[PDB]
Amino acid sequence: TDGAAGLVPESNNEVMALEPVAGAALAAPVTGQTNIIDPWIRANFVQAPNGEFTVSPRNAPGEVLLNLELGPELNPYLAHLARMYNGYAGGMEVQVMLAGNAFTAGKLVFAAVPPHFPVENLSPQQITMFPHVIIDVRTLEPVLLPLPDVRNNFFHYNQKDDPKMRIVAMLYTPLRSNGSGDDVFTVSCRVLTRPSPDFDFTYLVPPTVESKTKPFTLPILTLGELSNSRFPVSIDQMYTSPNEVISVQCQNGRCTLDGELQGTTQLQVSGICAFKGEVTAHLQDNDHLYNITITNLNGSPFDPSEDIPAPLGVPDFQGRVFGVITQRDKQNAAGQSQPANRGHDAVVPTYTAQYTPKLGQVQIGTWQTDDLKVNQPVKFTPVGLNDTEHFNQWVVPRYAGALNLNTNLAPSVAPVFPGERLLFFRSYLPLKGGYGNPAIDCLLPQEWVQHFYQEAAPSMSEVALVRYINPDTGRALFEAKLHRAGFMTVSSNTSAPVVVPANGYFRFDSWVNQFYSLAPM
Amino acid sequence: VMALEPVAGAALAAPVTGQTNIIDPWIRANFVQAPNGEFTVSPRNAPGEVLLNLELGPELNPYLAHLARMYNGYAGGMEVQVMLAGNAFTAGKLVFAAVPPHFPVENLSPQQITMFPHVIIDVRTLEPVLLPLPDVRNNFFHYNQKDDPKMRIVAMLYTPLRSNVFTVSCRVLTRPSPDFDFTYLVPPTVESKTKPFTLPILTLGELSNSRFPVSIDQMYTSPNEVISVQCQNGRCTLDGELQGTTQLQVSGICAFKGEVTAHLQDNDHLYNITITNLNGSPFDPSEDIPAPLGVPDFQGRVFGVITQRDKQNAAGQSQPANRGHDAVVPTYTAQYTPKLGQVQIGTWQTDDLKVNQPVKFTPVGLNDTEHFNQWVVPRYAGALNLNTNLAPSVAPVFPGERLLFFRSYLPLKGGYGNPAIDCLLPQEWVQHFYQEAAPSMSEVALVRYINPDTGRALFEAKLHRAGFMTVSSNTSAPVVVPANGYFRFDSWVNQFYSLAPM
Amino acid sequence: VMALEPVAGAALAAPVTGQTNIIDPWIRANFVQAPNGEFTVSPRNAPGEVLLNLELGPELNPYLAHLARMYNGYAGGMEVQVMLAGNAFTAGKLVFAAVPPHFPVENLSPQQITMFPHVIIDVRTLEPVLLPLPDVRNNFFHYNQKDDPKMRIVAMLYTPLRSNGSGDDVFTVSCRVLTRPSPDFDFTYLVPPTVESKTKPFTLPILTLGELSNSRFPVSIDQMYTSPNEVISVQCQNGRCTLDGELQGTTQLQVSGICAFKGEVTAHLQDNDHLYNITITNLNGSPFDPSEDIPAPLGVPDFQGRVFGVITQRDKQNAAGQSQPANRGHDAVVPTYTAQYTPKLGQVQIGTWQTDDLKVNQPVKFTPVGLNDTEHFNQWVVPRYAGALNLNTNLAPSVAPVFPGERLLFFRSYLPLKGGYGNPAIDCLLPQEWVQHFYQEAAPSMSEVALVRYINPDTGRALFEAKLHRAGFMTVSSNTSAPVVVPANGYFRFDSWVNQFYSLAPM
Amino acid sequence: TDGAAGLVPESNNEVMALEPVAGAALAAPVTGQTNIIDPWIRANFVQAPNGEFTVSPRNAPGEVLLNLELGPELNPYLAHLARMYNGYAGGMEVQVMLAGNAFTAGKLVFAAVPPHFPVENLSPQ
Ligand SMILES: [Zn+2]
Ligand SMILES: [Zn+2]
Ligand SMILES: [Zn+2]
Repeated sequence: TDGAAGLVPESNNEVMALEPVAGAALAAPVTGQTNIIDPWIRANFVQAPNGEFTVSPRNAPGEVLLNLELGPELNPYLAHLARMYNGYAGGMEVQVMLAGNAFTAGKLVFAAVPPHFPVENLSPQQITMFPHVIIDVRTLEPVLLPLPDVRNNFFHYNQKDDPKMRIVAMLYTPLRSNGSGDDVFTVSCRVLTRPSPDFDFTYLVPPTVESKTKPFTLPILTLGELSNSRFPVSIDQMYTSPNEVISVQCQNGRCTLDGELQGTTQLQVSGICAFKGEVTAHLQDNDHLYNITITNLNGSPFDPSEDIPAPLGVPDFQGRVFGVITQRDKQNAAGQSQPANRGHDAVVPTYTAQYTPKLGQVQIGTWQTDDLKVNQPVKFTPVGLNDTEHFNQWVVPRYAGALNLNTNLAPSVAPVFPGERLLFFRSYLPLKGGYGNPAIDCLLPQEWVQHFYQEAAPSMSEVALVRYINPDTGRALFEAKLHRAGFMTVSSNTSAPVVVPANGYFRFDSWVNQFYSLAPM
Repeated sequence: VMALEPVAGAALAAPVTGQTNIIDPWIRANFVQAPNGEFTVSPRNAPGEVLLNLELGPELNPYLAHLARMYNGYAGGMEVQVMLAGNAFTAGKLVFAAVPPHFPVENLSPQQITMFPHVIIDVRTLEPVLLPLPDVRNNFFHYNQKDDPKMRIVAMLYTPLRSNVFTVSCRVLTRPSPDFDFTYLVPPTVESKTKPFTLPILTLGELSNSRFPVSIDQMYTSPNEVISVQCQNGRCTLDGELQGTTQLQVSGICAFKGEVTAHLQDNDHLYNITITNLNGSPFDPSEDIPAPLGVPDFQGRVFGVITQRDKQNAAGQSQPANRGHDAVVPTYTAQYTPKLGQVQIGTWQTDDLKVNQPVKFTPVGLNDTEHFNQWVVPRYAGALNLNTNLAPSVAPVFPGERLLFFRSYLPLKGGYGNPAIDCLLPQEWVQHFYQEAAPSMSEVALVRYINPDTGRALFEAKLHRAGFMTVSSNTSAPVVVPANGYFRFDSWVNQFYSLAPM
Repeated sequence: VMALEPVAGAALAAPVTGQTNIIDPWIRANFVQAPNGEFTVSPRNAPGEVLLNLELGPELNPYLAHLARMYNGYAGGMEVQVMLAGNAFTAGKLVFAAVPPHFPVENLSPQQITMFPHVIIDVRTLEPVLLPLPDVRNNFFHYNQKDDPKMRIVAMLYTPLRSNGSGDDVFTVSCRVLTRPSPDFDFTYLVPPTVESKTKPFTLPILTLGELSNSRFPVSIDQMYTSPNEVISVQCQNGRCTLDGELQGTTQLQVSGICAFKGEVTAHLQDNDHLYNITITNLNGSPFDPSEDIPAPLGVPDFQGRVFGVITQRDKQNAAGQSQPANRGHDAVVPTYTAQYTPKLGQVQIGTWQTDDLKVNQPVKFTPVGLNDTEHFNQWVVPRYAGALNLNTNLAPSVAPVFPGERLLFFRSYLPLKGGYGNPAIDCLLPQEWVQHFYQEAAPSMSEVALVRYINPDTGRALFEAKLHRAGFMTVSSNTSAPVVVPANGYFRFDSWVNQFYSLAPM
Repeated sequence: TDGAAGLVPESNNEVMALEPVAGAALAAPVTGQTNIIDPWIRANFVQAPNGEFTVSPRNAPGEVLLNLELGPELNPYLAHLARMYNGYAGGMEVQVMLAGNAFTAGKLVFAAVPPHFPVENLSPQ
């Protein structure tokens, strides 16, 4: 009050033109129990899981900075309480703290959008056709907004087929500043929620049984415990994307945060860059080549009319993968009816016309060792690459050879905010011979893929804001954006190994959108 | 029929707390089954053994166990009811008593348990009986982190129970007394000591072996001459403690890395190697470990590939050179001493290795089945040294039970055979137990293998606190299952629970 | 304000205690600065950084910490006052939360600290704010002996600092925390003063660098020397004693007992040099039980090398001179890297250059001087105390600086030789006088790290600061390895107990 | 008042917790004359001979910036008057003007130390 010298506006005197809407007392004669809530949660403002957003000079006017659907997932206490109830009815109370510096100048607009109205293409003047309020970014005392639960039935259920009343923020001015120094004056804003007096839960169910109420969590695993999801080795370091790479497409190690596997991704660590089949041919060139009818990795025949580009776990890059193939006979030739065994080196070229794993054929090679039976089962175990000839890790091989197209591919991913590049997890691979130091970068570790598949929690936004925490210092090193497609982006200008301690971990902070300005590394 | 004084709740602790919260009144309506409310009574039991031991807490109710992850303390009592399931031919009686906080219950006679507040019931009954469990204490309230003793319910057989094989199934259902309340709101799901125990929902085609880096293909019951095992990779309690040479990464099992420091000559060129840790740290043999985490823990001849990348880039002018060849690590011989810090290898008639250059091992399988006995832990310091800091040996104690394994088949290089590596837990279970690290409310858990389409449980086993599973079977055979089955945590039991025959 | 209900104090404990004591009313008014109550907020910080982590108790107020050594117990809360130093052309916010006793505060999110009783204050606030720190417990009062956890109060950066700088230095908000007792704080029961342990405060002796001495060899201290780049984790066996006064390894109390042994002679051989195998007892005269939990008898050397010294012999029976026994004393060398130096088994072998004058079966006494030569001189290798056929058991743990950018701080002392070329030195962690003072005082450690400062006596200002750990070693925040150039008549002064997250000023 | 735009604190509202101490009227029955002082010197603030000190960014926190012993040499008029008297009894009144710029930020602490207490090694707490 007295600390600010009269340089900023102290309070906002403007209301939304909304009517008092009924809550859960309307739903009383048709529901079952009408449970209650602890009175400390009712009367204290707590930061929402959609809490953080920033206004920056990189933002253009007319961008949607905030889009809050009504629910019990707007409060971190109600989000834990709502996992043992069946439904709800009622509104919330939202508080926005946006007290910026005294040298900046900008304005924001908040509006109330009805249930079945589309929000995807609002102009800056269409948002003034709703009950709205205009707030500048220098106000000291925080503003209060309603969220009144307009509906046409008695209460809601935990199903996803009823649209609800939203609040929508938009940038309304360019956020200029007339400070004398060239210093960062980017405004940091917070959103704090508490339930209305007319809010209640409905009906006690078993806890943590229903979907639609599971929360998103990250596992606490350090960088030394992570594993690569494109090759069966361990993760060495993190490494930013070069200026030539702007979008990637790599069918292994891909999973959305909702828990959907895409491309040829699977869950087993041992099944990456590996296959299993039956030798059907013999080719006598300078080197020895064989044809293998591959199956799935569990022991079932591979149907080519499945909705996948390849059998799950095949190599997804151009190169020459080096490994060891082994044989075990289906019959019993000798030794108390024990089968005999052979195991030799191999090489799988994936850029040629003989690597068509969607059709069913994978052709390998062994150098000058033609000791391999026909019509016996085989298994491939990858070690690395034999040479860096024709090694490009960002080109997808043709899974049906030439004269065909790849189908059901996972989509490409790229950053969109200005000044941001991709953040990879880099492991260095062994070679058989030659000069090189190759590397394979993955989007996600394999443990995160398994965790996202087991939890199957929904996503309340498109981007999640994480931070890299050093546990021996207790101070955050950098922050990043975890996208719903399953990739991370950072705000940097170089391409270099990120030098961090290897016993640090990522911590989930908040849900943001695609206009959040990251802090520069 | 009991008679005790009325005992206060958390309203006594009002002037020394912060918030004075309340609770949902609809939780006091239904009786909900306890998370450790399963026990059986059989005519193989005798009066004198304690069949049930329930300590008072918020974990006796699945709604209070969910609410207790956002609060800090509690005080108050709970109400208990018990159901039995027996026909008219059973003939016995069973007694339930209320035992104070600091009383020793070790070898109580059945005629001494009647000197408490008690009830006695016939087994041929059809109605559930009620047990009041108050909260006697000499402090103001309880914390969720410190653990002082509390008031119990102790069950025991009272008459032999001659039944004219037939196992009576009993269940416990609890609900909170009206004087129960919590203390102080905290961030939810961040304290320990209130996290419930769960298993991952993963099918058998998604789990990998924890002793050799390959996949699991079938379950197996232990043979008759194998009565106790002691392995080092894959040892983990249900609390999250990693014992032995156990780590979390799948890609590092039976693997190591270091420097080539010496050279010997024989039929096959040899190459002595000084090893380090897998993360890249110098190994100190003054730690309390058997050996470097992840080294092989059985006696055999491990066949793999050794790769070498140089440390200077002189050849080629921008990048360093690369050498990769096969290897054998014999773990039964005299020069396999990873505790001391040296592991010797062998390549057949191939000499292209360079000394003082960093290397790496990648296991593929074995090559020869001679000296392959997978239940001997090798001498990690050679001779003239006892193995220190080993993981304890595990063995069933109930009559008729044997070990359930997770079998996986290994690739050989040459010769004849079909070897098999058996493990206790999969690697994903070890990972889950390390991340969640929920406490153990008892010593033995109870799981069931479930067909997920119909919901029917196919068989059941006993998952112990030490990290192993035992079934009740008479033969040694593969377990035949549907393709999408998994395990599910059911209850916490004691050592007197009789399993259904497999 | 923080949503907290009133909590009872020492008036709750009235019908279960016997004396009804009061204190001075002037202490209940003055605001005294907390011992670790200061922090600065910088533009480099990120949201979610913990800044205070204070805790309730009589150790906040140095008047109550002096009165607490007369009484038997206490109960009650305090009043906290937070001041800031900013101006009107700034932006940023802080949060102050109230954490219960048994709740672990370990890397909390900035969202998760809003789920406590909290206030959110801007960095522009002109007036100092007042927070309550109540005494939540599940008993009637606390005892001065039995320690139990108490309610903490935690500060955290909520929103980063936005300001424009002045020049080559950026703006910085500095904060101070002051406390005073609540009107319901009180003590319980008058006892004799300074009798009970657990109330004794930790101090350091006022001895300068010229008056102290080495703890791994009986030589005086020469200088201070930061650890090299290839030295990251040491493990010695002499000079090891925790701040609570527990002697670890083979550490004893006497200065003259370092690298010294005593016992009888049993054997004689002469392959080249004279050998004289020697059985050993303790340094007081008791037979050494080899099954003791100690790694070796207390005061044997703890490094590889060839310790050159003088061995004397005084025989039991009186041969001549009217019942006065005879004497002899020569030079010898004990090598510690060979397979003959087994003090855990009970045998130490010496070596004498061509002097066959040492009678067997008469007791001896070794007095070390220096080294034989710099051959096999590795001062950071623990010798095999049982030779071969056994490994070293029950040692002291290894110590290492875990903070990014910190090195160990040693006490360097040079050493004489018998012959040859070199300038060797023995580095120790703590002096012997610090070990003796910590053993005699036995004051408890309130935290895991203590903060000390080197003091120049004529100006009274600090030259550098270091972190004294509970295990008995010091670390400084320096990036080189060089002798520390300070005046020789300086000493250290104990400042406060800090956390494991205190960043030292760069040296 | 109005020239500073509300950018700086205008006044300090804090006292030291000291009691009223007697002066030279206590010493009357044992002394000789009890002389007096010109009333213009009594009611006007004059700069002390220890008058000037600065706070700078070169200063470390915890430095003693000011140490005033009681005497008649704290006033330039009393220091000239005191050269013809034998003794004194009583206190003084000190005024510190420290009105700095509106962009700076710092704090000072002033304390009252008894007669026979050592001041050479005070910590900030
Ligand atoms: Zn061929
Ligand atoms: Zn050779
Ligand atoms: Zn001799």
